[PDB]
This record gives sequence, C-alpha cells and structure tokens, in this order.
Amino acid sequence: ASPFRLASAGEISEVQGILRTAGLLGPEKRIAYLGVLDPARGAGSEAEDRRFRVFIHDVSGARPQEVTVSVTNGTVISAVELDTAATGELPVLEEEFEVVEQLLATDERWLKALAARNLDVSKVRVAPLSAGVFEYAEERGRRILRGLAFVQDFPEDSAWAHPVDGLVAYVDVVSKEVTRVIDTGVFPVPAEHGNYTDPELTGPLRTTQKPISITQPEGPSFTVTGGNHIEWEKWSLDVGFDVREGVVLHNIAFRDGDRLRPIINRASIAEMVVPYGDPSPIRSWQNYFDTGEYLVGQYANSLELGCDCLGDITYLSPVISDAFGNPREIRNGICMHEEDWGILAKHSDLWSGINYTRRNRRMVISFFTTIGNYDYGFYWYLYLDGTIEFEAKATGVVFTSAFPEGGSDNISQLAPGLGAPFHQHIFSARLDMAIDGFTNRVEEEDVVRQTMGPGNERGNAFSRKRTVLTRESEAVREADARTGRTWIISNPESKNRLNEPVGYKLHAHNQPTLLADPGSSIARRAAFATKDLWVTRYADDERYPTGDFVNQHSGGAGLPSYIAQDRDIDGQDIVVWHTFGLTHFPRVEDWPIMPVDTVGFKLRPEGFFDRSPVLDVPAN
Amino acid sequence: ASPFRLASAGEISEVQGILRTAGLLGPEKRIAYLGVLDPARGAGSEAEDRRFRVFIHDVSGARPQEVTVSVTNGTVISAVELDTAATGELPVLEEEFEVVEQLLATDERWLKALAARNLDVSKVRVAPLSAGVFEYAEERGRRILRGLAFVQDFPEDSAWAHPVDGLVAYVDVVSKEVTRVIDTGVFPVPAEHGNYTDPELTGPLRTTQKPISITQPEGPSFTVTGGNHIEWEKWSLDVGFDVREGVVLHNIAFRDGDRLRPIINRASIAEMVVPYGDPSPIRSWQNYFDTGEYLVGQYANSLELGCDCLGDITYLSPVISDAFGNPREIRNGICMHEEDWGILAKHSDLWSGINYTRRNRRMVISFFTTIGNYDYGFYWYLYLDGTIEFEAKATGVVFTSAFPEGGSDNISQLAPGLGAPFHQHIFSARLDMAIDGFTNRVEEEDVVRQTMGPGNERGNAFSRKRTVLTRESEAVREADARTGRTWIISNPESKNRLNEPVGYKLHAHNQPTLLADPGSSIARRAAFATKDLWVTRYADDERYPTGDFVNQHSGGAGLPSYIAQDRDIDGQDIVVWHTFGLTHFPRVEDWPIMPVDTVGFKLRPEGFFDRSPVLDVPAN
Ligand SMILES: [Cu+2]
Ligand SMILES: [Cu+2]
Ligand code: NA
Ligand code: NA
Ligand code: NA
Ligand code: NA
Repeated sequence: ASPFRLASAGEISEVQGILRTAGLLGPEKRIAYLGVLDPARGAGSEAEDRRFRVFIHDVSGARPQEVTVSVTNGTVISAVELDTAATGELPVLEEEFEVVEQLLATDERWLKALAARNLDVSKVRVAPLSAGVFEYAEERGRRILRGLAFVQDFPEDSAWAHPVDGLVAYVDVVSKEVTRVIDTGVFPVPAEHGNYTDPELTGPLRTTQKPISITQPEGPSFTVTGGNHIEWEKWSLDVGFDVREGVVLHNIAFRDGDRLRPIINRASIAEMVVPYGDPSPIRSWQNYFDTGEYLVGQYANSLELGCDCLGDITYLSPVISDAFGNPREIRNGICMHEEDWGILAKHSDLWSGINYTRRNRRMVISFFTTIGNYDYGFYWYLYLDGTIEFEAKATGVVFTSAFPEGGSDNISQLAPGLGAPFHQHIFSARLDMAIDGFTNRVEEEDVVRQTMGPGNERGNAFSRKRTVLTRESEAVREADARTGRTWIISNPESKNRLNEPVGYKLHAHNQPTLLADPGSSIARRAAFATKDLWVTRYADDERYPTGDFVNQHSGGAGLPSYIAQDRDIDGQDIVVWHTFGLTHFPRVEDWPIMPVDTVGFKLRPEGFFDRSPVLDVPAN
Repeated sequence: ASPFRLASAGEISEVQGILRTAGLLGPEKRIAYLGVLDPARGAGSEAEDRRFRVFIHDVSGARPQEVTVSVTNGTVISAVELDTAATGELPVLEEEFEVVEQLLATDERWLKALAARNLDVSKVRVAPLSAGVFEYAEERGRRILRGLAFVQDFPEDSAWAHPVDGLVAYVDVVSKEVTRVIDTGVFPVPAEHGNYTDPELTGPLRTTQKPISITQPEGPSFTVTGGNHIEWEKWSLDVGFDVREGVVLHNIAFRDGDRLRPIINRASIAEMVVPYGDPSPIRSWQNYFDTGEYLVGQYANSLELGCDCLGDITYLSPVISDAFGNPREIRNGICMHEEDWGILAKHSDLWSGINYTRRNRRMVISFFTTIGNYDYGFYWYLYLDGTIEFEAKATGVVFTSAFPEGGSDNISQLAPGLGAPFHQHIFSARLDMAIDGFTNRVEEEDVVRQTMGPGNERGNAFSRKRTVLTRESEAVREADARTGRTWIISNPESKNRLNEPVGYKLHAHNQPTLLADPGSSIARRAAFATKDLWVTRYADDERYPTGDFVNQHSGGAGLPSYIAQDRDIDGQDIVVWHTFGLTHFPRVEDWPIMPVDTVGFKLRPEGFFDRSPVLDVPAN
C-alpha cells in the first residue's frame, strides 16, 4: 500500500493498455522512457494515485510525445507533442544500437574507407554514439547517432583492442540515411589482442587465493517489508528504481529514541557525463551522458551470488518496460547486505581503567550497469553512526584510439599503436533534503586562519566561518580544499539540546570539475559539471540538472535555468546538487580491462543528535 | 637470519648486559628509547651486525646519553653526552605520567586553587602534558611537564567530563619542583558525567544486531616466515616494529613474473602532532607530538580476537624494553589478515558476449595505540592491483575545557558548560622509495586546461604537465586539489614495454595543513606540517621530520635543516615525506566517546607494469 513501492509488472501492463485504448501506442510507437512519478508534496491525503510518465517515440517520423498516465484510475492525464528541435530529442533506444552498423554496411563511402584499410565489413563493429550539438545545421531536429568503428577478428574477440582511427560517420536513424562519412587518413589498426580470458595473455591462473567465507548464521539484521521498505539499525528508507536514474533512495530517516527523524527525502544520481579531451575531429564531439542519453537503469546487470555480491544477500528484481510496453524483470538487479566495517569507537583509559571497543557496520545498497565499454557500480552506504555515503566504482574497458606517431598531449599509450583519450566521468547527486523536516538551509563552512597578535599572542588560534546561502543566485559554489570548505544543511527551527540547529555536513572529495573551455558546447550542455555545489528551491518538475531531454539539446537547460528564478532558500524546501567526478588519464595498468577506481561523497551528522548515537551498540 | 627480523627478548637482555658491563646502566639510569637500527646501504656483505640505539636518562640530573650498541659483538660502538638545552630533551617516560599529579598535591599554590573551587585533591587527576618551548627562560635545559586538571567523581568515572579550567601548573620532573601555578579565574566544573558504559546514559543495549561470521576454512592466503616476513598475492615485505614509530614496513616488493621488483624500501609514520587552536593561556601552549615526544609504539594495545580484529587473524607480539632494559612483550600487538574488497574488475561486452567479474582483496597490517585521551589505529593495506594505502583511524575521548559564558570562536560546546578546543591531528609519512631500485625521481603532475582556438576548435581538449624536482631546495611542494595535483615517483633507468619510465603515483587527500601563524612556536617546531610534500636525498641519520629529540626543542630541526643541503634528487636514492592531517572541530556526536574518523593516502602503479597485473586472478 506504500506509494513508494516499486513498479510491478501489472502496473506496466496497465500503462500499456491505457495507452493502447487512448490511441497513443499503435504499431509505429516505441516507449523510450517509462517511470513512476513521486507523490506530490502534501500526499497526507493517502488517496492512492500511482502516476507514470512516458516518452513515446514514433518510428515513422511523426512528433514524439510526453504522456502522463494514472494507472489507478486508468486515464491519460496529459499528452503533449514535442518539438525536438526546441526541447531536445528522446533518449537512445536499445533497438537503435545495431542500426548504425547496419546502415553503414551498405553505404559506398563507408565501404570505400574500409576497402582502403583492407578491412572486411563483416568484421567491423560500429559503436552507437550520441551526437551532441555542433556545427552541422542539417542535424537540428533530426535524430542522429555517430559511429566509430572497431575490428573484431572473431566473434569472441575484444573489438576495443582494434580501433579504426581517422574515420567517423553520422547517421539519421529515423530516415535511415548516412548524412556524412569523414575520412581524415589511414592509421594502422592496432594488432595486439585484448582478450583478458585468453590463457596466452593471462598466464596460468593463480592457485594461491584461499576462500573467504562471509555468513550470517542467524540471518541479516535488516528487514524488508512491502517489497522495498528497509529497516536497519535505526535507519528507515524505501529503495526505488527508475530506468533513467537507477537506484533511488526515498524517505531516509533515523529512529532517535521515540521519534522517526527525516534526513533525506530523495537521493539519486541525476546525471552523469563522460567528456573526452582529445581534440582530433574524429573524437572531439564525444560527450556521453550515460544517464540522460542512454538511461543507466535499463542496462543494470543481473548480479551473481558469490561473485558480484558476497555474504548474506537480499535481492530486489526491479521491473521496467521494453519498447512496446511489456514488463521486463531485471532479475537480481539490486543487492542489499550489511558488512562489518572495522572499529566504531575505542578507548582504554589511564584513570578509570575501563577498556572499551565497539565495531562498526554498514548497510549496502548497490547495482551495476553496463553502457558500451563502461561498467559502473553505484553503492549507497548507511553507517551505524548516522553517516551516509555514496561511492561510484568505475571499471570496464577504456575507450580506445590509435596512438599517433610522434606521441600525443591528449592520449595515453596502452599497447603498441593503441591509445586511450583523456576523459572525465562526472556525476551529479540530487539530494532533496529534509533535515528534521522540510525547513532547511545551507551554510558554507571555511576554516579561518588567524594572525598572531593581541588575543592570539602565541599565534596558535584558528577558527571557522559559516555563510548562509539565502537565494538561488548566490548558491552556486566552488570547492576549496585548502580552506577545508564543507557545506552544512541545517534546520533553523529544530534545535538540539544545546539550543543549536540540527545539521548534516557534506564532505566532498574536491576532485577537478569540468575541464573543457567555458565556451564549448559541452560546458553549456553540462553546465552543472562546472561547479561543485548548487542549491535550488524544490519544484516538482525540476528533476535533472540537464533537463528532461538531454540528447541533442543545444544547452542551458536544467540547473542554470532553474536558479535564474532566484528563489528563497533560507529555511525552505530545498534540493542540493553535488557535482563530483573522476579525471582519467589512462595508464598501462588499465589495459586490457580496468581495475576499479572510485569517487564519491559523504554526509555526517553535525549536531543532529544530542550525543553519540551509537552508545547503545553492544560489545559483540 | 634476516637482518630485518623483530627484536627478540634475548637481544634486549643482551643490550642491558652490554650497557651494564660498560658502566652506562647503573641504578640512576633509565632507558627512554631503545630500537634496532636498519642495515646500512650496501648490506650485501651479509655479515650480520644487529645494532641498537638507546637514549639513556639520568634521574639524578646528570647529562643524558645517546648510545649505539652492537648486540652481535657485545660492544658499545659510540656513546655521546647530550646538552639538552641545545639539542632537545629526551622523550617522556611512562614513569613520569604520575609524577606531575603527585608533586602538585603537596604544593600550597595548587592546593589553594583547588580549595577555592571546593575540589578534593584526592579526586583531581592531572594530565602529564609535554611543555613545548615558549617565553619561560627558566625552562631552557630543564625537563618540564605541564599539568591540566580533571575531576574524577569516583574511581571508574571519566575524568574528561570534568575539566578544571582557568588553572595550569608547570613542573620540573627531575628536581621535583613546581615552577609555576597559574590561576586565571574560577570556571564551573562541568557536572554531567561522560560514562559511556553507564546504562543510565546508554539506555538499553540494542538487540537487533545479528552476527557476521568471517572465516577462512582453508586458512589464510599469506605465509609468515622468519617471524615477520610476509608473502601474499605476489607481495613480499617485512613487518618491523619500533617503540617510537610503531609498525614499520620494510622491503615492499612485488613478484612480476620471474622478477622480484622493489617498490618501497621503508615506510613509516615518522611523526604526528596535535596542535590546539584555543588562544586561552591555559591551553595555548598545547602541541602534542604523540610520536616524537611520547613514543606511540610503547602504548600499543593488546588486540582482542573478534573485537579489535575480526576473521582469520595472525598476530605478532613485538618486544620492547622497559625503563630498566628488561624485555616486555606486547602480546597480540599487531593484527594481520586479508579482507574481501568488493569488485576488482568487471565487464559485460555487447559484441563478444563475454561476461567477466573478478573480486578484489587486501592484506591488512594494523596496530592500535592509546596516548592519554586519544586512541589511534594505524592501518597499512596492500591490494591485488598493486595499490598501497595507509589509513589512520582517530577515536578516543576529545580533550575538553570549560565552555565559556557568551560562547567561543575556538571551542565547541559538547554538553552544558563543557567545551572541546579546536585542534588538528597531522601525520608525516616517511617513504624511503625504491621504485625498481634506488635510482628514483619525483615529478609533480598538474592538469592543464586548454583554451578554445586553433588546434582546439571545439574547446574540449585538456592535458597534463609533469615537472621534475631536481634538487632539494625546489622539492617542498603544496597540494592543489583544483588542478588535480599528484606526485609521481619513477625510475628513469627502468622502462616498461612502451619505453616509458616505470612509476607510482601518490594520491593525497588534500586536507588543510598546519593552520597556526607561520611565526608561532609550533610552526617552527613542526615545520614539516606546513607543506604537503618534501623530498630529500637519503641519509642514514635523517630519520624524523622533527629531528631526534623533539621534546622542548626550540625549532628548525629535521626537514628544514636537511633540505638546506640542496642535494641532487634527480635519479638518486630519495625519501618522500608526505604531510596529511585531520582538522577537528568537535561535534556533539563526538561526545562522550568519539566515533572513528579517518585520513590517509595511497600510491597506485603508473606504468609500473606492462598491462593489468591482475589478469591471472581466478573467477572465485
Ligand atoms: Cu575512464
Ligand atoms: Cu581530534
Ligand atoms: Na534548442
Ligand atoms: Na527538500
Ligand atoms: Na636549542
Ligand atoms: Na630511497
């Protein structure tokens, strides 16, 4: 009966039937996005109304539609025709992944470029790459994908080892036409294979690893009710899943004695972009919004027990829609388990003689997705002491190129003749805050150094300063690692026992933000990525930092347009948007399959509790 | 037979006998430090010579001595009398911990200050605090401790809850005299107790935590030979222990095929300081060099199975000397175990159809020490993929004060009337590098942003720049998080298969460094803490960033004097010194016992290997 329950197969089937009965889902239509809408503010009526939002693509070239359906009442609430030249194209369809290669295989320009390189067309894979917005006027309002080619020597061969540099093609996937084929010159196709399961490359497998057995003989300490409601060590939350964002956390709260205290209303990774820093015209257009353009939830992996998730695992199997509105289950797509996390608190006292040790643990909610060459793990952690942490784990195969004769300032060499262009992976966490309720504010906290002098005669004093962000126009902030800058989200109307406002402190990793020139296309389309922290006033329709339709959108949508409203955020219903990313200069050790690298952020209580919240943890 | 073996009880007994026979260890002498010296460069003679370095204190006021003994040959190698007004006092003795309180209890000034506050002297604990060097000319050349008072309501009471503010005393612990008693005014003694095992404060203990069982049914994957030589998943190293530094790692190397490749010759935490930022004259002198003044190894805890270390644990029990030269074993003082560490590498390929997942794990070497109110865990981690990481875990009880009427800019309030002064915990890691041998150099790597224009027409390009540090005078470096600054240690004479020098990249956390005014006493005594990275040319006697005798040393010793030699470090035997720290603004949640907070650094391979070094890891 919870409004935050996962979508069920029956709900998706009903959406299909409603759209069919309304005349919106004929044979030429494809569902590009389908997801459940969150309850509006003030759902204290408890009148169940499950609403779904659908993006409908038309393969015959008619305008696509955005539709909102009530599955409870069996009605279409609104349907609007989209002008994609204005507001953006729809996300990439899975069925379009193979279209780029198929169309190019019969194009005489493509075939002539392959013949010059003595490449058999049957062996050439073409990646279906989002196009962005650049100088090609004919692409405005057309659904375009670009293609880069990789050779597969045999069906199980890793094509990433064999990039075909100097060659790129653009395709209109609706009219089924190749618009441009660009050949800037012949580069040798790197010949070494990258087959990480080939014994010739791995050598004999290690025999030295002894098993690590992790079991819970009495079962786990958390409970799951209503399909997706979790209770664990005073935490309470709902685990949602959306085909665009992936795992979404709702209603994160902490049971402090008798009171269930809210902390975060909704937490998600609302966008992620991979900009490339190679100025070659073959690749200088590459910026993949893995979330906004491709939808990371739909490519979530089925996670295997003992391999992907180790220990006493509870799985969720979310249901999504296929392109025709049929339900599709992602079996074992979400892993949930608790983990030991070392020492929580420890002291041996020289005067009382008491020796005290307690252990920590964390609840893990995770999924893993695969977008072409990239594989990303998304991990949310809840700790006994009130800390919330997010971690992204980046792995997969690096996107490759040729390595030019005489080297490169923008590409790493991985193997003879094989390069990997510099790039970033930049995430946006959208944190709809609810610190003890919805009346919240954000303060920026810097360390303050003090000069030796009167009142500081020994030159040892240091302090801190807090600046309240009062309006959206002043709430676009940069990191400053040297001054220890953090941000505090507090509730000015809820005080702890010392009469101080309760709060949580956001600790960033202070990694570089978007490196591209501020006048570039990507700086305008991924404006969120140029600053570490944004604060907006909550609004139902302000969901993504890049806007609703990211694919081939010209720029400025999302956060820069939201904050122009200059709304009051001092003790209001607010949303924190945190940018954080990895800057990847590929190393030889990343090849032929990359070991995990990580980035994230965490939030820690800051006078939220009246004392340590883990005094009642028993001594193991 | 290894020269890097742990000291044994018999070796310490022999040092005692050698010193006794030489006339250096009569009844008035105390051993303040005793440790084994590392083999000199060029120990390829394999002529065993175990040498020990001893600091000898004299309780009758005679000059202390530094002595070097050969335990193999039964001889004194050198003995020098120390002028402590010039070169510094010896470290604090454990037997001096109780002397400050005992001396003050019969001083009429102290007793009058306690009587004004209606405090029973039998209930007043006095902390034995290092003195530093300030304006008191009478302290030059005298062995001084300072005392701050805390009330214990009963023997098992936590005295930290009841600081006696406004009062400080200075004591000469050799002549047994109170030099000064300073009373700046009466502050209420905070009355709330801080007894974290009292059921009245904890409430009922949780019954919701189910056990997590971690076992290795075939035993661990590492082997221990010769007492302290570890081999694990291609890593090879020796685990040392020193009473000042604690756990020391020697001869860290990696078996790459047929070749044992060195990476780090010696790794240690060579100093750690806790400067306080409260300008009150009661506390403005407080800077505790927990390593250099107190010796963190001698207060290492005995670690309890299932509580401090969980899983299949192998213990080392290091032996140290007491003040009379008798061996004392720290039972179960070092924990060693391997841990699962999530996903190592993962990819599901859209064209080959291959799905691949491998798990990571890490080897953990850890100890925990207690210095008064503080408890610190020191963790070294080795990962399958070649990563080396250090982590400090800070816990214990915060050092307290009164919280003044009308608040404070330099103190946090924790409970009614109870404050916690701002402070930092700053560590120095000394990394004697040996990347593929001893010919190493350090490069500083910054991200380079590029302007949109010719050759970068779309404004997307970004690059990197590396600057070689060629001499010691240019090798004092600051962090720059915004430009992604890292440091690479490479071997210019050892190239990977792409003809690039092999290297390792140091990733810092980029936390603030020392905040005190640069003209302060602590900035001169802890000069290492003002900069993130130092590189020196190796020298046998340059062991600590603060010098050999830190206690009451006037300043400038250690790193600033070493780098003045301006030695060649471009392809030489070099040592990297990395400063990293926590800046602690105490929160209510830190009281009455603090949950762990962490800081550290890591080193990752950077073209050290010819490809990923974990291709031979089996599929679980
Ligand atoms: Cu990458
Ligand atoms: Cu602290
Ligand atoms: Na537009
Ligand atoms: Na909010
Ligand atoms: Na001096
Ligand atoms: Na060295």
